[PDB]
Amino acid sequence: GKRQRMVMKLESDKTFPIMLEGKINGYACVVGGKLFRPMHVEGKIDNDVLAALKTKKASKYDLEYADVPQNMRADTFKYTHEKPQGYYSWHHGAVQYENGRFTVPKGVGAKGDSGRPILDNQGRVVAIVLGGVNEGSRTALSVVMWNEKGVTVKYTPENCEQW
Amino acid sequence: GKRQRMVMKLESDKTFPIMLEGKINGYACVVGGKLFRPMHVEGKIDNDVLAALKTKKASKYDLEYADVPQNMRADTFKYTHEKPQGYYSWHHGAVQYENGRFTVPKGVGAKGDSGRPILDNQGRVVAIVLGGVNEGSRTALSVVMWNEKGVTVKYTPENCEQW
Amino acid sequence: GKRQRMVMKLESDKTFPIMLEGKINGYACVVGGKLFRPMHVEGKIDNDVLAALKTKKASKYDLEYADVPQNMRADTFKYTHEKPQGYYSWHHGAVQYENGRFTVPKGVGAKGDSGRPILDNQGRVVAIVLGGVNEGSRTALSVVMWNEKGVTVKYTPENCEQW
Amino acid sequence: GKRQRMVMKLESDKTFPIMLEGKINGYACVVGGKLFRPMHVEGKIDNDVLAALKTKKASKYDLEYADVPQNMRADTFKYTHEKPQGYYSWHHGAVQYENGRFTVPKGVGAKGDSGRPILDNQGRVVAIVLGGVNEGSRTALSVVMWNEKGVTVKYTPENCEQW
Repeated sequence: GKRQRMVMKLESDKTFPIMLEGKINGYACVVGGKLFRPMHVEGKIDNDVLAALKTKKASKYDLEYADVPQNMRADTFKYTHEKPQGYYSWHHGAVQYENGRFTVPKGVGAKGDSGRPILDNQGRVVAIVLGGVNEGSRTALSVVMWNEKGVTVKYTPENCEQW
Repeated sequence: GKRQRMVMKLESDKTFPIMLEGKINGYACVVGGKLFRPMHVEGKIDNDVLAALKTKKASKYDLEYADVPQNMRADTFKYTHEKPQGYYSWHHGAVQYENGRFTVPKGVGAKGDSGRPILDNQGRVVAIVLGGVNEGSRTALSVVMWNEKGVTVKYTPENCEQW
Repeated sequence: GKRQRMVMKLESDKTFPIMLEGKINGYACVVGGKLFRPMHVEGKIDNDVLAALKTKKASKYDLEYADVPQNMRADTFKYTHEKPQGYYSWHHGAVQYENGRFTVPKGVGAKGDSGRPILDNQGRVVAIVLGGVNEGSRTALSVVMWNEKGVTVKYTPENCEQW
Repeated sequence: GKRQRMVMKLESDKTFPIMLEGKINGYACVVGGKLFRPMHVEGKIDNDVLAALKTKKASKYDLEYADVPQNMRADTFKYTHEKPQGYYSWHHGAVQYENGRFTVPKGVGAKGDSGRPILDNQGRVVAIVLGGVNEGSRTALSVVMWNEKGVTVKYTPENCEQW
């Protein structure tokens, strides 16, 4: 109920969709002065400022990143590495964090909702949704996250389908 | 209030947008049996009749022009050269004509609203908006117009940005 | 009235419009387990299932035509060889059938009107509209249809327009 | 629900389940004075007299025909060849017969319900269900039946699964 409204209030201005002949196939992320955007989502950036840049690539970690200018670094997402197990907020409701794995209940999940960040009860991004795999009743996510040392860890289960 | 409604009633059928993969970047003008369309706005004409033609180019004046057929010349805009100083109607409200210069108050003006004609209190096109430059609080326009002799004069201030 | 509403209920499920860049150019019909598409209409079928299927062409009868997948075979239209004189249904009102000629009262029928299946007093397709000509105060059509033997028959009046 | 009562009250005397380890795999049908049993169903006949027989094989039509003793020739299904279009009465409700094909609405039809007869509004067997394939919202059936000449005909749709 109110969780989706809080997601729409937090991700209103900072989330920009990716257009491809009128089709919405992905979402970029503006956090820490960086613009995260995946490889398989191909299209034009809806924002005029973020589209006229050059994104350095990382095909192993499946991420394109760039440098957000200084006049927009204050209006970004927050990020942290301290995460316990339990529940977190996602755009379609809740997501479970168990044994270092993000799980989403079924019914939701198609092609197009790639790049949506995972939020917490405070308002900090803990993961970035990149892919998903159907596991019985409860699907698992293939995402990226950080740690205490500062190494971007990409978690990928078996036989995932890119969204 | 009612000025925008009069602009929408006058520019309903005669104004056709320019599409580029679903994005509206410019507007052509059908006046005097001629189809005015700028250089920097690139895309396909939404009208089926106006798209299957050949437009003669003028890069110095920044105008492509063509010949509207006789079955559509009655449903065009009006044009004149007699203009006093003061106020005129524009799609986002009012525009000031002072010292032979068109000025628009700030807050409005982005990439995409190029080619909108400037109307008067009677319903005649006096100028065609091509570009704009931010001057203090009140922006100036880089437009084209006519005169009593019949020479198309292009007015361009310093350091303009094309829209 | 009443006749057009059940036709809208049928066309919402099985008649699929094509996707030109901003508009609709034609309508793919799914009848008997064989997808039909007119040739002069160019674009993309709205379903991603019906888009990937490669079509065979029949230039004498102006129709691309491929085979529909096995799940979709029950959810197709039905076709009838026997048509008596009188009144049949169509998306734009009613259509007269007289001396083997599907004719329509004028004012309707233009570009983007192609592949619309002419239904009957039961809900079965008897013809597929490909265009027509204005025969005075009442326009006739250029349809393909079927006969008792199982032979696709195309009728076309003089100087028809590919709608 | 009234037709299903008729089917159950006619199957209570003349239909025998083929049990393997107690689990139902198929149904022997005693129609017209001759025992019928499909090939791929494994198990034994529930009736003790019918289980001690020498069923002659017929591997093409997926049937194992036998003969009925003379004291049991009156306790058989009656049958016919006459089959106009419309509805017939299966074990789970109704079954549509259109264009020479028996179709059931989906969901029902799994491993075990094979060999069940299809009845008419008089109480005569017109088909014996062997298998079928799910064509989306409706399941076509692979049955054997008869004709006016007195010839056993098997119909088989594409990619049918043996039930």
